[PDB]
Amino acid sequence: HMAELTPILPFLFLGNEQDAQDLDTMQRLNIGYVINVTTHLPLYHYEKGLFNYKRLPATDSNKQNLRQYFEEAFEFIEEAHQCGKGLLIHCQAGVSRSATIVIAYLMKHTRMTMTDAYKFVKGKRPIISPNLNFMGQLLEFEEDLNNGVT
Ligand SMILES: CC(C)(C)C(=O)CSc1ncc2c(n1)-c1cccnc1CC2
Repeated sequence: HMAELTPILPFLFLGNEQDAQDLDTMQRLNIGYVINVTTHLPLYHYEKGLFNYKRLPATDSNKQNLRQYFEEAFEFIEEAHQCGKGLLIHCQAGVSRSATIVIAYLMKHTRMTMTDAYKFVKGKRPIISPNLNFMGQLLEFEEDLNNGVT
């Protein structure tokens, strides 16, 4: 597999589970942190002691709450940021879970509207599968940011 570790920001990369298995590319991009946004995929390289792994144990379903993990993900992204290392956030094909988290990060920490952040991510990673539940959670999150509640 030819991994596509999509650079959203200089240190923030988006990919699927085949991308997350490409050890050589991950090391070449100075990635030091991995967020696995799934309940069931391996921490593929855990036993090599190369990356700081975090699991956000979410399914790609119409009932899954991802909003509950946003702040945890943001803190870990800021750790990689301040450490000068890259972070890969991934789930499965179509990246619905990991792209939602990236979009939320852009909204809160780079002052983007939800629509602009979605279009920004889709401009770099053209295939993003729909999850209407996650769309609604981004919309509630946008409303909360605009009301100063988060
Ligand atoms: C939530 C997630 C990122 C997994 C997706 O569902 C991607 S697919 C898709 N399809 C149609 C729309 C949107 N996303 C969408 C998302 C955010 C803001 N505005 C839109 C406009 C309609």
